[PDB]
Amino acid sequence: VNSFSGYLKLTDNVYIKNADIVEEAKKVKPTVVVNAANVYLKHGGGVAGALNKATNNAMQVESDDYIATNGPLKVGGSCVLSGHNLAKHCLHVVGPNVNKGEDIQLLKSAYENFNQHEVLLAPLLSAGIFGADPIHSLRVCVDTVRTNVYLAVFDKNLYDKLVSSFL
Ligand SMILES: Cc1cc(Br)ccc1[C@@H](CC(=O)O)NC(=O)c1ncnc2[nH]ccc12
Repeated sequence: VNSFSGYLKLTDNVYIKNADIVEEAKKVKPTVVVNAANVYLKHGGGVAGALNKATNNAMQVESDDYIATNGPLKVGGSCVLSGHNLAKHCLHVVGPNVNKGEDIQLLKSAYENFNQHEVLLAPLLSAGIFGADPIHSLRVCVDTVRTNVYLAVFDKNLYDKLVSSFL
């Protein structure tokens, strides 16, 4: 039993809710919140910008130190950093950005990172400003993630389409 409330169940292990992931995180304080990161951990916009803003830029400060030490992530890769005031940990996951020409086959590799965590709050990877088809992102999620994932979809119109078209 967990504290995630109001989700629709899509599969044994995948759940979905129309919610602002920022407000959802501040409410549940999950062990892991997933960020839709880029390889430089520059949290300028989209979900990343919103999460970082909610941490008063502390996420960005921590991220800049991470990159200075370790260099950029791989597309499809991830790192675990602090969740600040939002969660215990933030799993920064880099889905392919279609508006950068990056291989969509990398989306499966990106979702595989979720399997290292028993329960996560997450956005749809490569969706939004990353330019991929969110219906496709949801299919890859369900077919790749085996751990318990609670998906927050900010756009109500998109949420209804995802639910109504889900096979
Ligand atoms: C823009 C974008 C970029 C990538 Br990459 C991946 C998903 C998205 C969209 C897709 C959607 O509408 O769900 N989501 C969010 O921006 C989002 N999701 C949940 N809580 C949030 N709070 C503030 C923003 C926010």
